[PDB]
Amino acid sequence: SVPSQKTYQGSYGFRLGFLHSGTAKSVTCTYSPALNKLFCQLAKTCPVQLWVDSTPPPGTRVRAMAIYKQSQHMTEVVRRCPHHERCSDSDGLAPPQHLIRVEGNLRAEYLDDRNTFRHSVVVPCEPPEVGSDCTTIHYNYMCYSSCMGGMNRRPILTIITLEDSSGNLLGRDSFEVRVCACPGRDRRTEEENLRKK
Ligand SMILES: Nc1cc(C(F)(F)F)cc(Br)c1N
Ligand SMILES: [Zn+2]
Repeated sequence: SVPSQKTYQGSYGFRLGFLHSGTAKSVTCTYSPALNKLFCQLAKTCPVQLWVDSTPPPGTRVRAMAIYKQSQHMTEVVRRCPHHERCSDSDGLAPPQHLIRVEGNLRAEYLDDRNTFRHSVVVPCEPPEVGSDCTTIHYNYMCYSSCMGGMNRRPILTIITLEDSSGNLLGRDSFEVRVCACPGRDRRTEEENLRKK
């Protein structure tokens, strides 16, 4: 009915990381630690770091799924709006209905859940690159938060789950997302609203 959003590092110490992109008017993606909220432009690269304390088993995967943040909307499937699901901006792999895409990974798989009808995109863990300390996945959000007939100004969360080869839970993290024209301005505004309040 409703996916859990409880943060869970699990045995491998799984958690997300975000770049420090700032809040200039020109910024296309920016993360607010105080709000735990990502602000991004439509269909632009959102780099999300995946951190672990130890390497999970071969066959481990990382899934992304959106849900509505407000409880009274949480049972509604988050999907692209009636305009964007029809605008033929297919990358050849993502179904046109899916809000969240993975960029530049030919091993990405897109799931329409047969029971819940929710959408998700999942990628397989690969051996850690030599010299690096984390891995980065690049997501795209394919509707504005404001899209009528879709998210319709309702806030969403992205839930990132670390899964074993059967789909069982190994780890979980999450963040709010606003897809908007001016992420820098909106992050500054919402952080100011938080400070005042
Ligand atoms: N090496 C690696 C580690 C992780 C983890 F989520 F475990 F951090 C996710 C991915 Br995708 C890769 N490729
Ligand atoms: Zn839309």
